[PDB]
Amino acid sequence: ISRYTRPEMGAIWTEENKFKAWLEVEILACEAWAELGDIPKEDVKKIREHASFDIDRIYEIEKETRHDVVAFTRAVSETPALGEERKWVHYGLTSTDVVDTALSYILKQANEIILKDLENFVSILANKAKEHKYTIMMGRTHGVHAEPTTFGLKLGLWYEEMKRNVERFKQAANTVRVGKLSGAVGTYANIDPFVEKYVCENLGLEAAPISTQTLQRDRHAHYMSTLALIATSIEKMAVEIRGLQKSETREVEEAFAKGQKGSSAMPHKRNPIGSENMTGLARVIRGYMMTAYENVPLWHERDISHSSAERVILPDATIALNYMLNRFGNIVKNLTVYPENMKRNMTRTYGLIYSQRVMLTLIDKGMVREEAYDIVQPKAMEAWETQVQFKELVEADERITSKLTQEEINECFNYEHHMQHVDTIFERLGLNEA
Amino acid sequence: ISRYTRPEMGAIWTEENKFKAWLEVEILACEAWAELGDIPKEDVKKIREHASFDIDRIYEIEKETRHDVVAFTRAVSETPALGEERKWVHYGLTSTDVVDTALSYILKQANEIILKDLENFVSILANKAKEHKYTIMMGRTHGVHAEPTTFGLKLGLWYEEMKRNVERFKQAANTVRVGKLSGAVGTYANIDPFVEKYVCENLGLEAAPISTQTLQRDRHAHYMSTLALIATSIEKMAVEIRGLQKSETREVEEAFAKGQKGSSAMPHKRNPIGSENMTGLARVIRGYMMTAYENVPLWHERDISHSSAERVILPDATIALNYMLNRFGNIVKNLTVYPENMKRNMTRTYGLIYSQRVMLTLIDKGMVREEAYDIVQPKAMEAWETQVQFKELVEADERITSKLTQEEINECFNYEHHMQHVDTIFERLGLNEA
Amino acid sequence: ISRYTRPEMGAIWTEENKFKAWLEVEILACEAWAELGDIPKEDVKKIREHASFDIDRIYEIEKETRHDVVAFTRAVSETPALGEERKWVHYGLTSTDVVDTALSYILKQANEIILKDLENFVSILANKAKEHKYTIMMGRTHGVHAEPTTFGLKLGLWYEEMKRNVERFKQAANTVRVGKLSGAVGTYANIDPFVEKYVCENLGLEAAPISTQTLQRDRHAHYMSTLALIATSIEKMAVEIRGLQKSETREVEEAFAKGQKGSSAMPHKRNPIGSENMTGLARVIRGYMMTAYENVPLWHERDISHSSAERVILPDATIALNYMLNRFGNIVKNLTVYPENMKRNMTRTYGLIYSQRVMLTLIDKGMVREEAYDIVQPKAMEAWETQVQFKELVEADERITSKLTQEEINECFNYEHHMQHVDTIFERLGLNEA
Amino acid sequence: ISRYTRPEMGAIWTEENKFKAWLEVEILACEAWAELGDIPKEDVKKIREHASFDIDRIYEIEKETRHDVVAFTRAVSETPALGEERKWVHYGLTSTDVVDTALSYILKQANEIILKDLENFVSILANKAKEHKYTIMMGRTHGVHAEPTTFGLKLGLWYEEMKRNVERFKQAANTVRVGKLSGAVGTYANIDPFVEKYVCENLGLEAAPISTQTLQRDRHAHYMSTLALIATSIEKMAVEIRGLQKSETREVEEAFAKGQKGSSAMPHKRNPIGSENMTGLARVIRGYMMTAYENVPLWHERDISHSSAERVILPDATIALNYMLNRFGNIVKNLTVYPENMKRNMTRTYGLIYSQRVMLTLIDKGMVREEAYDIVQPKAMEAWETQVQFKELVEADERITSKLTQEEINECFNYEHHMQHVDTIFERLGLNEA
Repeated sequence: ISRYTRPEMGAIWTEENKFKAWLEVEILACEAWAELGDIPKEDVKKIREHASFDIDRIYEIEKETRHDVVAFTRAVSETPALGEERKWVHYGLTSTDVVDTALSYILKQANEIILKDLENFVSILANKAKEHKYTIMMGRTHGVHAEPTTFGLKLGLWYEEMKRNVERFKQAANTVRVGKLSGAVGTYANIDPFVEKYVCENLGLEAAPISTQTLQRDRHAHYMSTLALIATSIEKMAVEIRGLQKSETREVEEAFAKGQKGSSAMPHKRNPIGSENMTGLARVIRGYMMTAYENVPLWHERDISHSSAERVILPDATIALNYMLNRFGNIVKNLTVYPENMKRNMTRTYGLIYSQRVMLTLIDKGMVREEAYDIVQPKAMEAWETQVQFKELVEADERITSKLTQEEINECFNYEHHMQHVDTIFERLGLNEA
Repeated sequence: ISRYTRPEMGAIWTEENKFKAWLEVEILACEAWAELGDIPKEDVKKIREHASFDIDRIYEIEKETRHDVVAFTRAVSETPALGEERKWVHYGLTSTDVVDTALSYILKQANEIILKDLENFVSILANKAKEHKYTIMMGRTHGVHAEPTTFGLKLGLWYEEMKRNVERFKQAANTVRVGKLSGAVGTYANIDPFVEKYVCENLGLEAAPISTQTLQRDRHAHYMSTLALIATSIEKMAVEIRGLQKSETREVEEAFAKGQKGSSAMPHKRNPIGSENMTGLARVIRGYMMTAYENVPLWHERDISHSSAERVILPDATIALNYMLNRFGNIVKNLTVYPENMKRNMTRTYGLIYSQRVMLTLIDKGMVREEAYDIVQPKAMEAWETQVQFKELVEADERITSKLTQEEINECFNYEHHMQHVDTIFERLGLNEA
Repeated sequence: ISRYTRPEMGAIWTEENKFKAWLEVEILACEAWAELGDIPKEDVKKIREHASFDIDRIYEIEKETRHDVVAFTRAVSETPALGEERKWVHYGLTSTDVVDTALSYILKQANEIILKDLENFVSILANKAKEHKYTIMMGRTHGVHAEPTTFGLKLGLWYEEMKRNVERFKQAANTVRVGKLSGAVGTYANIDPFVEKYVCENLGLEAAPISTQTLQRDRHAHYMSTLALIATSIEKMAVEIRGLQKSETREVEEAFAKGQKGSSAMPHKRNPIGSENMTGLARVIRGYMMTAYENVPLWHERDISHSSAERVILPDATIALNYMLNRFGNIVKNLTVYPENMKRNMTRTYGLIYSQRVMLTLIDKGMVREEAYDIVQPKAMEAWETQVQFKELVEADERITSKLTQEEINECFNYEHHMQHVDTIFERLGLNEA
Repeated sequence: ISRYTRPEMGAIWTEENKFKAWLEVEILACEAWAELGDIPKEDVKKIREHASFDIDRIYEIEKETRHDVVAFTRAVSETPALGEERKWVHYGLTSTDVVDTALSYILKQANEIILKDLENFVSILANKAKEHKYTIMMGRTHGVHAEPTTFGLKLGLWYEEMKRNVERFKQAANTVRVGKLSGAVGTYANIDPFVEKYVCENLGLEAAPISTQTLQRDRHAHYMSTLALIATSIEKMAVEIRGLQKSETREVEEAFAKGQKGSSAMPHKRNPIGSENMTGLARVIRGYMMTAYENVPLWHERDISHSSAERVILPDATIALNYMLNRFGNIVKNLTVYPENMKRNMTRTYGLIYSQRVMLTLIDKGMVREEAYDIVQPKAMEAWETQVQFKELVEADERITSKLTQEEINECFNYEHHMQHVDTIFERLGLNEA
């Protein structure tokens, strides 16, 4: 927080929203007991109607008690309009029956938002890919010219990566979509198992099949690792935008608005600042992942060490990821692409990108692979170091030119060959209407 | 590495096994082209029958080549039994068509073993849980006596955690059960799409729907995070054994063998050494997860930074987890339980563990929660301070004994009350009736 | 933030405080140029007198510019009371000349606070150690009874660890106590090297000997690793308090106030909640450390990826550490110690802690080590499993009792022997006035 | 591990070297007791002269003992040449008196080697910086052209970073240059304080002022964080080489050997493979740092969880860093620089890099900053859009050419201006005049 927090996600993590969730858990729990016949219907009707809290009082009481949940229930007890029935608030419950169930309910909400952000990002990627299906450009391996590809295929790669991440996310969201109301040490000793079933059902959560004082933190570790993975996928794509905007390359550029200023001292600057910002946040979220894993080995039926960490990392990770998904989705959507610079750059390594095809054709004419490679390599290295065209050199090279005709040589130097399966890949990905 | 490495897993990571995997990918790729009609059946028959490699020669050639895949294919071409058909080896393939596809193949073998280990460990936890289903002991929260539970429910919690981990593992194993043979930058420009399909199917791998020169490393990051999560679950259980074996409590002890010595200087020692060992290895694996995440943001259609890192972390994590699952499963299996110590320990906090039951019964009789709590708390704190039994203090307060019969007071102090849902939990878990 | 933020540290990280630091950098820079004679003294006098900013305007301008520093300088330009001299604000500067120098100045302030917190914690430790110099208790290795030590020596260990950390901290504080004003790419091309010397001197910073657009992030990585180390030392000590407060053990207890409530459902509870909270925060700060290291490989003369991460981790780490040092120092200071429970616990393993001394005395009487160990071990293991006193068993054991007299046996069972060097250790540490 | 392991460092981590270190600690401890008068000189003379061990026998004994130090001392006692004086081996010592003291001894050997490597690498960077002190090239911020710098200043920045790392390393090496021989729980109860002093001094170690059964792991965490910081500095430099070798820019290339092959399929490739390799190993080492931090919170007077972890990370980190320092130093030494490409590239952004110089000169002539900036920005953006030279656009604006003479305009577009303080920086760094 706070320039990295959008309003939708910030709102779910307020104290107000937390205490509201606690109150709802408590009231549902009394309603469950009343269904069982263990406490009177009339008592709980009153609790549902009149039970409330004043946050400032919660905090005042907490100054004495040094205990959140006790402060909360004692504050609820002082609601103008509750009478004796206040008796039943927290009946049979332990602290984390409320805290963990409420926390899972809040995460359920966060995860609905994140799922929607992720689906929207996938659509943006799909739309960009279709736009640049045949936008030809150099493929680069080790940062060096390899062979041609298209910007659409690059975006199609990202699209498919994010679909993998949507699936992973659903599984992670599910592992934390659970509540527990099993009492002090998870035994149900003081609280009928039906109470948990009812409360969880009414919050859209599953009931933990077995619990201690708390939910088990393997769930939250799985969850954070998935958040960190999504962020790290986004960093991968941001790193790519940054590389393509480099001045020698300029195949792409982040949208630059009227009135924008790129730097304080250099009026000419247009920078990939959005993508750089995403890179930073991905690092923070990976740190949260390490924290989450360290929260797993809790002692016995619990220690509370995870809570102080989760107070930080759960709001911060979800807030940051929501911000990243929305901001970077807009960066991609509004991204300027320069097909002319892409084609020009394919020119800049003297046609050396055709070296494999010359080699493979030599093999077709019955040369052994290492013999073909070793004829072609010195020619390629000569072009590098004397900066003369590679086709010239193979044409002026008589042991190739004895095995390949001129029209065979020319076919080796045609980039169109490399576009032959773009449509078939897109068809697989679902990116056509063929 | 090597006191922590079992032969079953060590065998799948030898160099010889890698290069055997590489050879098979090459031969299958040739066989695919022959089915396409693009290379003579005659030629591939000879390749399948005779292609081989000498491993010392691979290393010799790499000294000059500074390139392992080239060293490999050149070594294959030196196979005396191969004639000119050697021309076809690696035809249309890029380095990593072999390396990544073979790596996934080796990982599939590793994962078959780890799934087996996970399933053996789940079974060990089930047997132990059933054995100790009614072994009464203190539940502890914040390390301090809370209310009774059973050792079986503690073991059942580990069982269900490992079931969650098995499902996580199946997802993770699947995300890396993929191959690619799409040529230099993933375009199929030099290699018919059918070759990939043929090769992957023959190795039991899915074909990446879209690739570059490499598989995308979000997969390997998901995978490593799941290995680390399993390790961290094992740490949690290991820390519990270490806690329960502490001298003041001694509710459990690791099996101590005839001829074993616990320390160099103190003949009386018996230590939770196995558990301590698991804790250290979990730390190591969590480090490997961070490494894997940092491997995701590769440049463009790939950089090779992930390779050096994967050579360390992929064998080391799989070897270490296989060792941990086996060693810790044995620790649990052979673990010594002291139910008499467990019962003794429930006695040591003066019956204070029944404080909740007295408070709740007081609410049943009409007291508001804060009134009940604040009657009971001082008596509780008095017992801590004074070494007198909580029950006696409860029986001396007229405003309690006016509302509770002796029967009812006596019910509060019965631990059998706390075992009332052990069976209902076990039934959910599937742990009932054999 | 925010229940984990004390007012001293929160105040330095406000936007207001940041923009004030930016303004001071800018004014100092104009004052330097005027010393050089490059801009008129009268112009800069006016800038020193009248230059200011309105934060709401900074933010409004930033909406257009999408650029912090430009928004700031343009806002400064609109100060009622600056005239033409506004010309010279940011003259020769690049953005991060201001941002990095101002950030280092803010960190200097944070680090003055942290140093004082650390010194205060060291004093608290020293005072507690002197208090319990001869407070005898069991030493435990692998969680199991080893030999006696004293609680003073335990605290003396912590004291010495924190002195190591004060030294590490000074070095870390120093590595980040540097500014740069070297212009767009660190060349001084547009800004005389004297400007940097003057500004840094006037902010209590060193001038970076060589810089790019930014300070190098190895410094901030070193810095965060030290913050994380201090937090992790505190976790080590918190883990110890938690272990010693366990109900079977109760050698120590966190202070519990009149009116405090230990749990919501269990009135008897007194928990080590402070120590548990410290454990959680140490995990968060270690995550920040991983983030900081990932900030090091910046591209060329900089990318801005570090900034979005540092906006989070630098305030959060320093705020959290300041909170930890103050809170945990008060936990130790106010900690209840139970010397009677410590002495009682030394009793609970049947005198087995004397096994080494029986062994060593056997060796003195001319037994080979393995012969002495192997006579003593079964006796020790018999006492464990039949729960009878170890001294009885050695006394009733005729191959010891033939080599050692009764008064030699009795000397082996004297704990006073183990206190003989407490004073000599304390003398070394500086914890005496001998 | 093993293509990444040099003999110099591999040799210090063999088992034989460990056990030799263990033997020497034992013999020195006996020699100390003899100087005290507590064991006969006669006896220790024989121990020093004859004590040995068979390594296969250590492992045999450990199979039964499940304890390596006991297996070691029992193996020493089987030395045929030793008589009853074998009685004294390990007298008063605890397991870790040997293991930790010997570990620090081995680490001291490792660190002598790493300091040597660090110093060799600093020298390589100095030579390269001096060679290229005036090799003009673009400075790049956010990956985009900013202003000119020199390759020598870039190398000088690495030089000074490594000097910071050398000082960090000396501090870290020192924090682990410590031994302990204080008995079971650090009390000297069984072992005269003089033994420790004697042993440490003879091994070139400091004696821990206070210890437990082990040295405190804050030391090893400091140490590992410094190893990771060096690795991460190397990554940063490696990423720069990889950036500059990209095909569009080609300002640098790793040395490419006769007979080397860059790829299996593309004979034209020359890749920054060394640099890519360093990047991967830095990731691994950062993982080991996290592990080391998790080893700090050991229980009470120790648990052994750190041991299994240290067996992996201490050899692996030191071996990997020694490999990285040597390999990357060679990469830099042998690196190919293309100053003609560097000059060519400065041309590719239409002279826009001189935008700041025109703006500042306009301020010199009386324009307010926002006025100067906003005159210059549109011309800059016009040049980007239109492929016309910035200088020509500047010369067509009357409100510029009315204030600047042709001389002055021509000065703005001179890169020599930007080399004016290269020497002043080099002098600070100590890089001048040989």
